[PDB]
Amino acid sequence: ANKPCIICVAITGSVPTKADNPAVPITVSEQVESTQEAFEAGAAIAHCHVRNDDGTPSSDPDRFARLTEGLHTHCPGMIVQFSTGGRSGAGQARGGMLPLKPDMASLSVGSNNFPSRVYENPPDLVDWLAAQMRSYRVTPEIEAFDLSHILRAIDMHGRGLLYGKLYVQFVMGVKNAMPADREVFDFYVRMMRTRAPQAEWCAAGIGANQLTVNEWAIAAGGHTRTGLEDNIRLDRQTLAPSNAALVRRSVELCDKYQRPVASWQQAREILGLPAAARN
Amino acid sequence: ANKPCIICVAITGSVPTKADNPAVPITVSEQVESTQEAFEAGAAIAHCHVRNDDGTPSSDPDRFARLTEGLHTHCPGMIVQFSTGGRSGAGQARGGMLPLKPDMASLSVGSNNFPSRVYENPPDLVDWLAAQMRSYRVTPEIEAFDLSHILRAIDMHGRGLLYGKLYVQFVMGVKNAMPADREVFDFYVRMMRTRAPQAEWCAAGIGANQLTVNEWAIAAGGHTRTGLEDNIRLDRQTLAPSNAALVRRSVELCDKYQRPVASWQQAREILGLPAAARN
Ligand SMILES: [Cl-]
Ligand SMILES: [Cl-]
Ligand SMILES: [Cl-]
Ligand SMILES: [Cl-]
Ligand SMILES: [Zn+2]
Ligand SMILES: [Zn+2]
Ligand SMILES: [Zn+2]
Ligand SMILES: [Zn+2]
Repeated sequence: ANKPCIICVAITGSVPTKADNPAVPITVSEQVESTQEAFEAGAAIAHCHVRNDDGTPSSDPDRFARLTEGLHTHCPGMIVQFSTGGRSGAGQARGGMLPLKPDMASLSVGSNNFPSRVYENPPDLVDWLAAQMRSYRVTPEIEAFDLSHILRAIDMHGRGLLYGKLYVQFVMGVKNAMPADREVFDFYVRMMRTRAPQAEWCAAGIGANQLTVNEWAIAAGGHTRTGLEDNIRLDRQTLAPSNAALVRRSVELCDKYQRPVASWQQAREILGLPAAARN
Repeated sequence: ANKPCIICVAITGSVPTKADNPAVPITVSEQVESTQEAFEAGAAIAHCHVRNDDGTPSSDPDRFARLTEGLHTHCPGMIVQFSTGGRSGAGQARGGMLPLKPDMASLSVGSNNFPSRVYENPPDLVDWLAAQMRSYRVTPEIEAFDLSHILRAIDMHGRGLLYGKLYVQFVMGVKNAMPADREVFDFYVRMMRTRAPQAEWCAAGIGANQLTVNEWAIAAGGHTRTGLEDNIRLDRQTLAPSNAALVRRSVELCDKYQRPVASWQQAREILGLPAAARN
């Protein structure tokens, strides 16, 4: 394509533990180190959650602040994207980190099932989170778990609800949500190209679908995500030894399709972000 | 097509009240009368909720039993479909009417947003409701509020989770869910035709989209739903005077597209139901 490809690394998430894979970074220091390697390997965006030291989920703003400072000092220029995840926190707590003014924050605009629960995003919460992102000038990345979420995001964006330039992530392979289905993927891409041609998109696959969805996205001209949050293995059994190892796989696919890996500067420009991180 | 078209009437729902439109049937007697007229007008399936006398939502099995007896005596042969709706009840209460052995029951297999809330269908509840429908030999009608729900239903059906023959309803126009979008509709139809060619489908539109979605479904060879549950008006302002009036609109569209209105006998055969109601 020669079009640069933005690789996002989803470093930790809310679910995986060191019992699942010893490579999962849990503490801030672990996260900074893991993220730096990933940055070096080609990731331009860090998609961040925080944890308690024991690995349990957290939404604590002070932990986000600590992580951010580490990323700003060790990964200068890298785009810092905070989760507002529903497995990491509940209600308005899910937006308590927003006043820190990250570059970006992931945002669900719909609800859907998850492996063991409803992933709840009530309309009032969606609207509140979106308003906070307008206030603090935080560009959302929309985490679209189903088709109507893509359409909703497009409508919202046109209506001014979503700060900045529209960036939609197709999340595929989550149990009880949307599987990694190639025909659906192509329809998703069609919706973006036809209904939101000025917007950007990416795609993320879970588990064994991570690498496959990377390939789909990269070959189709979009952007993509990888990392331990989404997948802890290299095949049916083999554990992935780092976030960076997963990034390198994505990089190889960029090479295969003759697309440069977007630098953090390119990624900022593509996504309509400030040229330098705030704060 | 000359293919018969099954018209379902959604008589009451959980939301509309007599304050919204005086034609909404609330009590069992009202419901039987309204349903009979609709039956006479061409509806083969009654999609039923029950209410307290004051119009508030209910899941009471005894009220379902009463309604069923009325429909069996006044609308003999008509297919009786019970709601397991999340606005009418919570948790396993949403399946408490199933032991009455209706012909069918509506079932959500995913979650999604609604006008003012998350429409919660946790995976454990979906699985429980499905198991109850297997036990009691109640054929589900899948209420698909988004694309992944259609795919999930197809997968479930192939795996034996869904009793009887697969029947999927595309529900379009619910605020914060999936809008009535023609391109999505055509994709939905493609999924059914290609992924589940032995299955049947229908489509239902909310509000001002009711008539439009009727036309889309009827012209495309599928089946459809109408009724006061889904829409209380005939245009921007004019109230619909009965469930039957809404059915007649659907019938006109069948005439337009040269499709006969399925008799209740045809509908039973198409949907793989017993030739006569149990009990
Ligand atoms: Cl879960
Ligand atoms: Cl490596
Ligand atoms: Cl609601
Ligand atoms: Cl009429
Ligand atoms: Zn995340
Ligand atoms: Zn800083
Ligand atoms: Zn209903
Ligand atoms: Zn009976």
